[PDB]
Amino acid sequence: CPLMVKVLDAVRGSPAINVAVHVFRKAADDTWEPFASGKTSESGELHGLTTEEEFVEGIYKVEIDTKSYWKALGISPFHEHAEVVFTANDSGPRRYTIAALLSPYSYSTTAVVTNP
Amino acid sequence: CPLMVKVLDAVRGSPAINVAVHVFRKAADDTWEPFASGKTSESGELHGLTTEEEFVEGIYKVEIDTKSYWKALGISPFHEHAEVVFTANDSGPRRYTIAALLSPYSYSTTAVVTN
Amino acid sequence: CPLMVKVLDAVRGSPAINVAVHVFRKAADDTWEPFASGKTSESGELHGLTTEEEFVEGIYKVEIDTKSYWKALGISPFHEHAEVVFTANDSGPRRYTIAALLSPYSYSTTAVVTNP
Amino acid sequence: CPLMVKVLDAVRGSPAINVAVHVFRKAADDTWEPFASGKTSESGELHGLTTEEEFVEGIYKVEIDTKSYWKALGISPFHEHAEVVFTANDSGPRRYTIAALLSPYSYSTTAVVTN
Repeated sequence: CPLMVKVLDAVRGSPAINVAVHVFRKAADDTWEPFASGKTSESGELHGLTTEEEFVEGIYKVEIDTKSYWKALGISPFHEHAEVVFTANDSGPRRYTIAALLSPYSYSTTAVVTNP
Repeated sequence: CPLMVKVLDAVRGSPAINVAVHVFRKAADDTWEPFASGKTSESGELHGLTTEEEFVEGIYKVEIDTKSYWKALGISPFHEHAEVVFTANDSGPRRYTIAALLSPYSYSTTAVVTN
Repeated sequence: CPLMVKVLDAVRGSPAINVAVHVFRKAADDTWEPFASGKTSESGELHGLTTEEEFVEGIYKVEIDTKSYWKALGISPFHEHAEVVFTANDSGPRRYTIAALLSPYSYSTTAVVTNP
Repeated sequence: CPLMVKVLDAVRGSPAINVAVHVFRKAADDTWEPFASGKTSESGELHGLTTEEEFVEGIYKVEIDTKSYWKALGISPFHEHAEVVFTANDSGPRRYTIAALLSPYSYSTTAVVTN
């Protein structure tokens, strides 16, 4: 699949499991249209979100529900979620892995982009 | 000023100067409404965004224009911008410092809430 | 293998390839004895550093040569290397993945520790 | 003070207070020799480590005792400490700020070199 998300927990040193992830694509009206969604696995990974055919060029938004994750763990986090916004496939099909590292009051996100 | 933003450049190891920052407050209509904005100083900081009496509880979004920042440096960036969405509560501490560390294909943000 | 290292390049959004990695283990004399070494692959990964039998409890140091990596790229980095020091296997055998994200003047490192 | 250290706590979203910091300078014997040390203040900062005339070019190691920091908070940490090794050059800018963001199983460090 061309879009993968990987989430890690910096407090426990483990993959962030069952984290809700919603992806949106900017429409002509500049509004965010639902594109795909899923939950991270036991390895903190989410695959099968889309296909090369469906994943056309556009501006995408990957919203990771970090809040529900921390609350489920008995922690009141700072952020509502982690949002990664980017232009995808504007120079041909690419493979994207959006990685996120979570902490109650902090998060980092990196993008690994390779050719198909 | 109960809300401050600090941005750093991880490629050049310096404060990220002249980065546009927009703050929004979630309205009852669930839409985002402009609240405050400015550009980071020579030290990569942005203060005087709001006042204690205007900064009421609610959900705020701090949008940092990282794409323009990198493009002015002649560097190809991945993200359109960096967005930090959070609920400001009177329960916890008073001052909110939103810090961001920038790289072309990566960014981290941390909140320092003190009294 | 019980010890894996993964390195990513935050400037190019790609795995950090051919990065030299040296691992050391603290001896009785508190000196660092060479334990294992390798280079990251095209996926920015390094496996086969050791075995569950050789990877006994102790204090280990994983030194990632970030300097040679950036210099080879025509960049004069700030750090000499990235050093991750930790106690391993003190409560039984564990699997460790030391992940590092590199930038010329910054790096972050996270540890993912799972059971065998 | 040409060398400053700033430490933040990513779990509690606050400055990391009272963290022991040791600085070392590489001697010709390749061994590490004590140079300066102290503990972060209430704002998580450590200044007055050295002076411009004592801070000559060379390889320095800034060792942050993160393990003790977490243990005092009753949190199990992964790292023994955080070590930042770098060469100080007169060529580039004057002031060196070593910033570190701490989490129990993760830490990031950034260098802000300014004039």
